[PDB]
Amino acid sequence: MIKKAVLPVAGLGTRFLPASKSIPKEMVTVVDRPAIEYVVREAVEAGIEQIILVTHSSKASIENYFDRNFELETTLEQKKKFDLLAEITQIVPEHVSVISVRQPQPLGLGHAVLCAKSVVGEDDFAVLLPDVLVKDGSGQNDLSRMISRYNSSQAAQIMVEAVPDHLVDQYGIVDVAQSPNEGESIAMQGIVEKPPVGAAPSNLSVVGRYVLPAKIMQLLENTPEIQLTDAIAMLQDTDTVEAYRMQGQTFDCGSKLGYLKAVLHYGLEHPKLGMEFKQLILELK
Amino acid sequence: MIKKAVLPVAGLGTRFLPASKSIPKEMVTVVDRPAIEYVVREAVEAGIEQIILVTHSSKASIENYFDRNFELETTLEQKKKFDLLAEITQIVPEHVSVISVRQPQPLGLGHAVLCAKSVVGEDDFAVLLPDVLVKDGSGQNDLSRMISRYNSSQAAQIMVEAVPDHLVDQYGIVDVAQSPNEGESIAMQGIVEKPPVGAAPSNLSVVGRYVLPAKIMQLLENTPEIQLTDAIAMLQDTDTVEAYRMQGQTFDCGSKLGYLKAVLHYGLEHPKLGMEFKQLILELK
Amino acid sequence: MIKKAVLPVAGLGTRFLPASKSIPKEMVTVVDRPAIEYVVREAVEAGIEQIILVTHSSKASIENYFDRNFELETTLEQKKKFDLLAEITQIVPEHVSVISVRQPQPLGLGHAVLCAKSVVGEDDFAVLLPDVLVKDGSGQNDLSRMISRYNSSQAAQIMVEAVPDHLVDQYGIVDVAQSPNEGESIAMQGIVEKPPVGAAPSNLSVVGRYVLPAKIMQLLENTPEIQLTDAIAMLQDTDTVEAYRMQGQTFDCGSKLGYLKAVLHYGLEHPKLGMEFKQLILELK
Amino acid sequence: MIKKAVLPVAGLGTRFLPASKSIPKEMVTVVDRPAIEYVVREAVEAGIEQIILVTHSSKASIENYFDRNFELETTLEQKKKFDLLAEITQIVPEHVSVISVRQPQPLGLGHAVLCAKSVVGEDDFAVLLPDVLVKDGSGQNDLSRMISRYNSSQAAQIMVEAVPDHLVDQYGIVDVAQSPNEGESIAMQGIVEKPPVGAAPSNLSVVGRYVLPAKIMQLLENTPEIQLTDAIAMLQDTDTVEAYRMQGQTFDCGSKLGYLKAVLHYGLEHPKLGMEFKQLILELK
Repeated sequence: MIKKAVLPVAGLGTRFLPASKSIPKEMVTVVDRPAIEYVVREAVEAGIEQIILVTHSSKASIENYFDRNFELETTLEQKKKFDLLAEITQIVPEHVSVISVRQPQPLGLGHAVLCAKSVVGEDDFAVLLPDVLVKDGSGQNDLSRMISRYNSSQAAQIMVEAVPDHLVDQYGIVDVAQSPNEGESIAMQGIVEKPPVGAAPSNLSVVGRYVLPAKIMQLLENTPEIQLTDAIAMLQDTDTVEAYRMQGQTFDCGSKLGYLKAVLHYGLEHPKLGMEFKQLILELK
Repeated sequence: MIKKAVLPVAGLGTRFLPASKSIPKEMVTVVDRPAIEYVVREAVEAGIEQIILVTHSSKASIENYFDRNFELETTLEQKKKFDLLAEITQIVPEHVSVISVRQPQPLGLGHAVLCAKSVVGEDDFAVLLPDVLVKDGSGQNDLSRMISRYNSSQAAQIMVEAVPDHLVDQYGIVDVAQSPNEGESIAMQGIVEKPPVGAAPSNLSVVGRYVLPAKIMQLLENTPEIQLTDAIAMLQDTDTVEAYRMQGQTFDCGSKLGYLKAVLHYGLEHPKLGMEFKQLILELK
Repeated sequence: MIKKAVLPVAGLGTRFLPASKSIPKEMVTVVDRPAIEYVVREAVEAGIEQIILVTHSSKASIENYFDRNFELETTLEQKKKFDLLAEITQIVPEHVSVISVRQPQPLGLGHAVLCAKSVVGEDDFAVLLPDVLVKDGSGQNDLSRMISRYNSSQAAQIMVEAVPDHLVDQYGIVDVAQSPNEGESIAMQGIVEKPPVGAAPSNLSVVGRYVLPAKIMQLLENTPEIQLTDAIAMLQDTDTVEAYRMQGQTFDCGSKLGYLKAVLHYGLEHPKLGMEFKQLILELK
Repeated sequence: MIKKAVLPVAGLGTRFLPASKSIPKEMVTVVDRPAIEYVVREAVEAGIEQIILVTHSSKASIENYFDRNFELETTLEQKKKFDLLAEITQIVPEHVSVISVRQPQPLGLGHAVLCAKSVVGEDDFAVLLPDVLVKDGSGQNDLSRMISRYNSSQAAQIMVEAVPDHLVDQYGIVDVAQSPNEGESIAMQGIVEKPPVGAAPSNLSVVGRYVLPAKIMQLLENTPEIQLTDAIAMLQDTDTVEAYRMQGQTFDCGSKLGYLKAVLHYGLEHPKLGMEFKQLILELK
C-alpha cells in the first residue's frame, strides 16, 4: 500500500555545526553508524521499498552509504574480514531501491517534498525528517502503526508526541479536540508554530513523520519559503487530517544535546556494545 | 625548531567500519566535531605551523574542514548566526598551514612518512597517528614535552604508555632497560610488534606519536611495503633513540569502545554541554 | 505518452582513457559543453520530462551539471556576467526533473536498465546510451520520430543506421527482411553481435536508442552480464519489435576518433563559434 | 637549482563556463587528456620535481588525476588492457611529487603564490598559469630557456610574447626599452595592466610563466586582495627583473577559441590520432 518515503536531506546542517561543516548532518555517527541508517532502517521495517532522498550537491556520502564500494570491499576480503564485508554489503534489503533528486535551492521542507513530485507520481507516500530518530521498544514501530491507520482511514497522518506543558513554545503543536491514546489517531484542524506556554491548543508536538496523499504535490505548487503546514491546511478543505500519537521515543540529532542523548540511549541498547558501554559510564565515578 | 607534523590519514579504517564506510574515520563525530580536530589541535598547542596530511582520494572532507566553505559561511551570515560562523572559520590560527600529499598505495606507516619527504625537506618533524586521541590535564601536552626532550637530547622520541601485562600481545613494545617516569624519556634498543605475553621487554606500548630527524627519510628508502620501526632500528646504528613515556591519557578512536570512551570523557568536559551532558548521564542508570 | 528516459552512465570510461581517468566520460567537453548535455537536450526535445541517470559513486559531476551551484552563480553576479548566469541556471526546462539511482556493480547495460525499475514503474520508457551523440539536421530528431512510431505501433523500437558493408563486423546488426526507409520502422527478429563481413543479416547497426515497454524489467530479471538484447529476444515471444532507421547522424564519443569527429562537426555548427572555428581550420594550411 | 613550481588552480573560470560548470576548467579535454597534463608535462620537461597546486575545494579531480585510481586500474587488469593501464599509472615520473594547499578565497594570483609560502620555503621557484598552454617545436621548452636565464643572471624572469598593436588593450604589457629576440631576456622597469591602445611601453604581453626568488613571498605580505605585478615592482627596488621573450606558441584554454585552436594543433600532431585526425579534417570542407 505505502511503498515510497521522501527523506528531505538537503539542509547545510547549521545546527550541529562544527560536526556538519564538511560532512552531512545525516552522516554524523551515532554509536557506530551514521544517523541516516536509523531512519532508513525505520522506513524499511514499516514496509517502505523506495527511499527518495531529496539532496544537496554536498551530500554524496549519503548516497555512497547505500551503494557498494569496490576498494573498501577488496580491502575487507584481503584481510579476510568476511563477516564485516557481509554487513557493509547489505545495509538495505534486495527489494529496496535508494533514489536521488536535488533540491536546487534551500527553500524549505514543502519545496523539498515538491522536488520529489516526478518520483512520487500518483502514489501516497511517507515523509521522514532524518534529523529525528524514533526508538520503538514495542516490536512494531510508530511509522508502521501510522501507515496502517492511513491505509484504514485514507486520512493524512501527522506523527505527534506529548511534551511537558512548560516547554510547548519549542514546537509546532497540533490543534485537536482531545489528545488520542498513544499509538492512536484523532482528527486535527491545524498546527501552531511555537505557541506561548499560556496558549497552546494541546501538548502534542509535530515530530517529522507524515503519510500524505499525492494530492499534496499540487497543493505545494499553490501555497501562498513553501510551507508544508499550509499545504496540509489546504488539504483540510477536501480531506480529513489526523494526528497520530507515538508510542515510542524521539531524539533530535539536529541539536547537539539531543544528539548526545541518542548516543547514550542507542549506545546502551547496542546488541554488541551495550553492556561494555554501561561499564564505561559507571567507571565515570 | 619542530614546525612540521606528518598526519598519515590515507588508511580506509575497516576497524570503525560502518561509521567510516562513506566518510573518513578521521571525520568521525566526537561530541560536536570530527576526531581529526583534536589531533591538529594537539599539534598546534605544541608549536606546529605546517600540518602535512598524507592522504587518500576519498579524504577531501578532511582538507575541506581546514578550508573555508563559501555557501555555508554566506547561508550563516544572511541567517545572522555569527557565534556559529566563528566555530567554522577559525579552526586553526592564520599562520598554521594545512598541505596534502597522496599516499598512492596502502604500504604502511613508513611508506606514508616517506610520501612527505619533498615537504619535510631538511627539517626535523613530528608524526601523529590521528586514530589515537591524547588528552592532557597538565597544561603542557605530551607532544610538547616530547618536542622539548628532542630539542634538548637531539634523540629521536617514541611516545609510549604502560599496558596491562596480559595485552602486550596487542601493541608495539619498546625494548627498554627500566620504565622511565611519567613525563620523561630513556634510551631504547628497538620495538617488538606484538611480543607474546611471555616474552615482552617492557609493558610500554608505542602510542602513535614520534619526533624524528629528516635523515629517517633516507633510511626509509632502504628498509629490509615499508615499516617505520625498521627505519628506527637503522637510525639506532648511529644515533640515540629514546622512549618518551606520556603523562596524558589515550583513546583509540579506531576501536568502537575507545571511540565511545572519547565521547564520554571529552563530552563531560565540553565547556557548554559539559554540565547538560553530565546531567543526561545521571538521568539514565 | 513517453515521458521517462533511462541514461545508463555508470561505466568507468575505459575507452577514452586518459580523459575519463578522473572525470566522467559523460563530462568530456565537446566544443564548449560536456557530451551528456547533447543527449539530455535530444531527450527533452522529444518530450522527455524525467531524466533517469543510472550512475556510479564517481559520477557526481553529472548530477552537479543539472543542479544549481551557489558559489558559481554569486561569482557570475559579482562580475555582472548576467547573460551567462541565465544560461547556466536553466540548462534544462522547469518541467524536467533529473533523477539518480546507482548501478551497485558494473554488470552491463541490461543490469543498468533493471536498476531503474522502481523509478520506471508501469511506464513505457526510452533508453539513451550517452557515449553516442545524434545530430538531427531535419528539425524533428530521430528519438521523437521513433517515440511516435512506438505510440502508434505499441511495438518496441531499436534505433539503427546503415553502415558500410565491409565494416559490419564492428556493430550489433539487426535481423530484418528488408531495410526500412530512413525515419521508418520494420519488424526485426534479432540482433547479431559483430557478424563476419561475409555473413551479416543486414547493414543496419544498433545505435543505442530504445523505446521499450515496462514489461522489459521482468524480462531483465529472468535473462539466462545481464544482456538487454536477449531481454528483447524474450519480448519477441509476446510482442512485435521493430527496427527504426535514423534520418540523422551518430558520433561515438566513447572512442577517441569519433570524439574528435563530433568536436569537428558540432564545432562547425556552433551558432556562436561555427564561422570563427571554420577560419581556424582553414589557417591549418 | 629550480625544482619547485606553483600552479595556481583555485579559480572557478567563468570564462570557459558551460564546460567548466561541474568539472575544473583545468580538467577540460584537449584531444584525449585534461589541459593540466600539458602544463605539468611542460614543468617536468624543464626539471621540476614538486608541482605545488594552489587549489579550491571543488578541484579534487586535479589531484586524483596525478594519484592512482584503484577500481579503474583493477577493472583494466581483470579486463586484460595494459596499454591503457600504462596511460593512467605513469602520468609523472616516480620522483615528481604533487602537493596541494587551499587558496581559501579568490584574492588574485599574488594571494595564490603567497598560499605556497610554507612549501616554497627558501627555494627559488617557477609559476605556471594552467589556463595557458605553451607548445615548443624546438626541443628546449620556453620554461627551460627561462630557467637557464634565471640561474645565469639571478634576475627574476617574466615570460612574454608580442601581440598585435590593437590588442595591447587586453594584457599586462612589460615596460621594456627594446624587444628582446625570440629566446632571450632583457631588463624591465614594470608591467602595465591593459594600457590603452595609444600608451603601451611595448607589444610584449605577460603570458603567465614566471621564475621568482623566495623573497617575493615577503614582498607579497606587504603589497599596496594581493597583486603579483606590485610585488614584482617592489623587487625592482633592489634586484634586476628581466622580460624573457618566448620562442614557443600559446593557447589561452580559458577562451572558447584558444581552446579549439589547442584541440586542432595538439591533435594534428598526436602520435596515433594525428594522421586519422588530419584525415577527418580533409573529409569536411
